[PDB]
Amino acid sequence: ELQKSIGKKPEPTDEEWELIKTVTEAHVATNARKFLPEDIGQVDLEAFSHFTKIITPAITRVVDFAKKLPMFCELPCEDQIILLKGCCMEIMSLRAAVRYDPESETLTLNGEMAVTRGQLKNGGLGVVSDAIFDLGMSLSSFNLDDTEVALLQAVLLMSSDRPGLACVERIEKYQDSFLLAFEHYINYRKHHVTHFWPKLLMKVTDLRMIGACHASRFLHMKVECPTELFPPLFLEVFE
Ligand SMILES: Oc1ccc(Oc2c(Br)cc(CC(O)O)cc2Br)cc1C(O)NCCc1ccccc1
Repeated sequence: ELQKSIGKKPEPTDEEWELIKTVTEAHVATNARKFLPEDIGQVDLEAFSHFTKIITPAITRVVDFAKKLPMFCELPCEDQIILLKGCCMEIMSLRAAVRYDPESETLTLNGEMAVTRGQLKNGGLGVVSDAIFDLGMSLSSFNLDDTEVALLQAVLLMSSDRPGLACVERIEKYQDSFLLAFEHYINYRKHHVTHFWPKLLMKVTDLRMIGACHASRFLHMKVECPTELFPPLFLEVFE
């Protein structure tokens, strides 16, 4: 914070280089093409089908990342549950968004399937599609590596704001540790875009929205499409 007054812009402590070693390994371990015909999407029940055939593995990989982080494993059992449930979609939207490519204008879902904005949207996501795309478009320019996505993810995971969490103080603290190892890692990367870090923290807000905006969306679907249509893990994590 005095280093912050002098504009010293520090790079990570050795102790911190550990944290970066782990989240990037946890992340690369679990981050994983085929264009889904313009045929599908163009509620579409066939777009519905194709995107829920593949979401159960996506969710486990997001869990497998949290398992690989040891700060996560220090938490009581009902708290672990609660975090995973919160960021599950948040983490998931980012993971897709950074795999935008503007030539085709497609994301890559689950690391295989390549969807346009209308295709993802018509399978039941509505504006939650537009949010994940608009985002991936903006992150085109930020040029994130596995380590930054990893840390962003680890910031999302450790969100003491979740309803019914018990170990708030400790989780918050863990989070500040990722944010500090993250900001120091940005400093170290020297990105050519003024206020890179402020700009990047607003992506946390937008991802937080998407997750929310997806839960609401999921209530509009529960109405018309019965619960029977939904992969049992998806249900356990979004209900
Ligand atoms: O719910 C979803 C969540 C993610 C999704 O795309 C993905 C998938 Br699949 C996986 C991931 C993680 C990854 O890319 O590895 C991100 C994203 Br974005 C597609 C749907 C989807 O089309 N389901 C529609 C049924 C439904 C569910 C919730 C709300 C509204 C409608």
